[PDB]
Amino acid sequence: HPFTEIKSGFLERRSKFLKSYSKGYYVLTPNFLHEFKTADRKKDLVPVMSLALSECTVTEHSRKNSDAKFVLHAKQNGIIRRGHNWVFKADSYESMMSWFDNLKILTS
Amino acid sequence: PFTEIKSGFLERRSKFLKSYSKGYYVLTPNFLHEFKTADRKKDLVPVMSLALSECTVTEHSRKSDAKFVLHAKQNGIIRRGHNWVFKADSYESMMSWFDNLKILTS
Amino acid sequence: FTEIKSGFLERRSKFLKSYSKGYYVLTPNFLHEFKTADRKKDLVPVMSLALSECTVTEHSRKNSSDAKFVLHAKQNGIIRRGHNWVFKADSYESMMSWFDNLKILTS
Amino acid sequence: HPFTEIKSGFLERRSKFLKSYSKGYYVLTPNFLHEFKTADRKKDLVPVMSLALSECTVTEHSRKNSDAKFVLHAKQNGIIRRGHNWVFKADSYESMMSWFDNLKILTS
Ligand SMILES: O=P(O)(O)O[C@H]1[C@H](O)[C@@H](O)[C@H](O)[C@H](O)[C@@H]1O
Ligand SMILES: O=P(O)(O)O[C@H]1[C@H](O)[C@@H](O)[C@H](O)[C@H](O)[C@@H]1O
Ligand SMILES: O=P(O)(O)O[C@H]1[C@H](O)[C@@H](O)[C@H](O)[C@H](O)[C@@H]1O
Repeated sequence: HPFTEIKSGFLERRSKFLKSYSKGYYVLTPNFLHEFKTADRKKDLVPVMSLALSECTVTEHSRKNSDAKFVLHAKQNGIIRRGHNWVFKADSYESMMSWFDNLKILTS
Repeated sequence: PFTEIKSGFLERRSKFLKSYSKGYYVLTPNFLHEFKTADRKKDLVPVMSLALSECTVTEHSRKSDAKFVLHAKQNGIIRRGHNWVFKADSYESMMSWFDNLKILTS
Repeated sequence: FTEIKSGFLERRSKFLKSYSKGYYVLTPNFLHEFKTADRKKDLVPVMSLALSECTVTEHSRKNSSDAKFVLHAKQNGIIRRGHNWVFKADSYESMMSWFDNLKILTS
Repeated sequence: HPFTEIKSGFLERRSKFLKSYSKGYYVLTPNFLHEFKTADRKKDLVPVMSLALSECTVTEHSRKNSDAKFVLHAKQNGIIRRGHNWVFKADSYESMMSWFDNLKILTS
């Protein structure tokens, strides 16, 4: 089961409506940030959602001392309404910055 | 910064309805994605994404002579063991889809 | 081919005070130079400049050549640490496309 | 120092002329298989060579039970002469197959 993954791992996404974080298993490719319900990379291969990097940017992130959050901004209507913003939370500042920087270089 | 192998329109047959429906498909190293349209800037959410690691391509038309079969090895979008039939515009176009899919799903 | 931008740029030599032209391909990781734009037959970069080791500092203001920008080396690679290479595009508008992408990539 | 890495790790490349293996640190992106002298991802960033995937294929590999080798074939003149073949050796069959399958899906 090869896969052109640039980064993978669990992230929590804040829901503005549910007022809580939903954890998923995320996989970054050159085209999409995909969410899967689980990390079973051999069997769980229908994405919950696929966010097109061509129309997303990463804007802000936590300053080191949770300090492990970043914002993904939508430039066009898709999974996210144009102009709207999703907040992600990683395990640590360092992990967050790995996600942030990898996303940044694919969304310039 | 895209990474796509092939893109274009395909018709997918319904086994039960015995009819074809058309979509815009994008083949990447990981998925066969279907979109409603070819507008990569405004049509951003795949109708479905078929994981290649769970599929094989089995047969195709000989020189419509533009069909090929995608077989599901595991449950996903397609039930395990089932088969979806796609139709391109020409034999030559179909063979481009097939030859890439064959390598990707080996 | 996963690329952000491609096109011809002229690179100035500090000491020779002249420009030389190449075909550049900007990816998330590198600014690559090739001799030509033939991506099927010209396969080996003349040089590959790692973006994580660079920053872009200044660029020309619009004339209203206004098409230059500066790439600064933060570490020793193709360019010695602390040194600067100057590139020239065909227009201010083209230059700003290069600069704006580079600014984001090298932040 | 973010980087669009699909896979990275040490490989040994056989030299037909030196009659020996040369070890390098390899990084696979969607565009190239790069070799670096070392794994210092923060400082060693001039590739020793960059092999364009658009004109390479992977042809054969070892059968399990060294059984950790694969062949990279050149379709065009570049680092390798058109029609010529380079042999790589990984640490294990499993590692080799990870390299082989990741290369295969980027070179169809
Ligand atoms: O959206 P909810 O209600 O889940 O709020 C939380 C946050 O979004 C965090 O920044 C934060 O670190 C918190 O733990 C806080 O609970
Ligand atoms: O071409 P050289 O001389 O480098 O020979 C080697 C091999 O090609 C390997 O299969 C093998 O596992 C060996 O290590 C052997 O040295
Ligand atoms: O430039 P060097 O030789 O240091 O190569 C490294 C990389 O540039 C990384 O993407 C990567 O994740 C590596 O760790 C790899 O060592």
